[PDB]
Amino acid sequence: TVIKNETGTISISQLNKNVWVHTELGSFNGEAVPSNGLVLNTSKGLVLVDSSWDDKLTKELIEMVEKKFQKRVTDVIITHAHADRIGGIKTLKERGIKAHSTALTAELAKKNGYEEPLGDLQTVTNLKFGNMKVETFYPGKGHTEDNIVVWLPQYNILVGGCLVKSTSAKDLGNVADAYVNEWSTSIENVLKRYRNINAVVPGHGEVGDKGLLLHTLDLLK
Ligand SMILES: [K+]
Ligand SMILES: [Zn+2]
Ligand SMILES: [Zn+2]
Repeated sequence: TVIKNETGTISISQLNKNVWVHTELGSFNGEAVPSNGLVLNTSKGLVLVDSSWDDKLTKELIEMVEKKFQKRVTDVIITHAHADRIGGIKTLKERGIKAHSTALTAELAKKNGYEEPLGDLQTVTNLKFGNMKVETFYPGKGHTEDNIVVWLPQYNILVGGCLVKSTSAKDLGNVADAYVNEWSTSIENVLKRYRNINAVVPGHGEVGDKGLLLHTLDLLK
């Protein structure tokens, strides 16, 4: 089950009853770089994992899901301070959408001249929205200093974010902000904490499984 905006620009694919992936194309010189997050359909509103590349996409994304599920976006979890995750933080703040992050992610956002998310997430934080349970986990440095994962214990679904490379990624990508000697250890910390995983969402590329974590480990060798 897959739904595109008017344009190609934005797509949502259904994973299960109350969980979808959101994907948006960012436009870079000779063109399209897609980015993924999650949409959680809860009894108390829509909760997103991550925003998008910029404000224009972020608005359009909110407006699509609010229309479709007939409820407001109330909360977003920002999983690190690069533009594909936090690009639409301005839109979030101005609409009264709570933007959750670790304090490190918030510090880095401010350092890079983005508006500040909440800095409310700890190394392990458990949230509940309606009946929907969500855990955030800081496994250590990898793709960036601050990168976190998100876990839906009710579905054993892991949002890997940009810590986790898709099967189509044949290299680590941009590592300016990365910690390639700790990234393996951070991935291992994810595998140790979540020992039975039903689906893994990478920050870019196709949805997979535990094999994506092993793919990323191979990529680090
Ligand atoms: K339950
Ligand atoms: Zn990133
Ligand atoms: Zn990314």
